[PDB]
Amino acid sequence: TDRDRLRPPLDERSLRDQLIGAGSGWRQLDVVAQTGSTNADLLARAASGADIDGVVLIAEHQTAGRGRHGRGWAATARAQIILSVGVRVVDVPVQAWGWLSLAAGLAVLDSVAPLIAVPPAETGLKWPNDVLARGGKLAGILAEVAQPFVVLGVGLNVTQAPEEVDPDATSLLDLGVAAPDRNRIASRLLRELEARIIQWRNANPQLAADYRARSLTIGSRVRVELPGGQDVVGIARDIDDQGRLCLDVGGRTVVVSAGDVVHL
Ligand SMILES: Nc1ncnc2c1ncn2[C@@H]1O[C@H](CNS(=O)(=O)NC(=O)CCCC[C@@H]2SC[C@@H]3NC(=O)N[C@@H]32)[C@@H](O)[C@H]1F
Repeated sequence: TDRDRLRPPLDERSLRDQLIGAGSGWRQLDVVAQTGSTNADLLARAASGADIDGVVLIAEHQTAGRGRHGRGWAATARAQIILSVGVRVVDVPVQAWGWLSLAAGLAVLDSVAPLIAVPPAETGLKWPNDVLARGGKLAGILAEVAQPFVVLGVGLNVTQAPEEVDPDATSLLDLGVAAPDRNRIASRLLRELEARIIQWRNANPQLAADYRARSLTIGSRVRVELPGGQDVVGIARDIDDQGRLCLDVGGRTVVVSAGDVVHL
């Protein structure tokens, strides 16, 4: 109830002013009061012929949010930055598309990391789509294909209470950021995202280096839950050129393209 006072609406006109124009790759930005899923919405635009490259859709509230492989994403009004962007990908070899999602996580982390007074333990990226802080999930990322595009979706907990959405969640507010400004954070996020997408498109080695530098997974003992329910336990060693997680399982290398990681 008290957090409602900490949740003013986004300023669409201001965001457009900052993010659309010379020197920016963003072509269109809309803030909607509510939708089922920003990712579904941009996918639908693309399916009906729209050019969604550089298009940004932000929702104040999202009622049927999607997580990875069939799961959901929970939100309440004005508690998160909930957005999707369109990225033309057909010019880039399909092998490299995995890195687009890792790039997005890096952009989200970099957009908020300074806001914390002192970095609590376990602040960084958990493979393949998670921004963690103090062991809690601060943001989740979802990439979906609609040729010639990928739709990249970000759900970032700004004032969202864990009790409102998930026991393993956290938020900037719950990390001690007393009055987070979503307008400032959204602008920072989209500027970081633009740079990382450009790096991805040009196979810039700094993208992988920067990802490794913020990885909480690399070097850690992990249990990885694979699609289909199997678990593999090992030590995460690296990410390969396809964005896949390279596991050491007692001297054998197991490369995982998709799965859920638990740090042990
Ligand atoms: N708030 C929330 N904060 C933190 N955690 C949470 C939370 N709402 C649930 N869990 C938990 O996360 C689980 C899903 N996690 S996941 O499989 O790794 N998927 C993701 O993290 C990707 C989420 C992408 C969300 C964005 S929001 C804008 C865009 N449009 C969409 O519909 N999706 C993307 C879910 O089953 C629930 F367990």
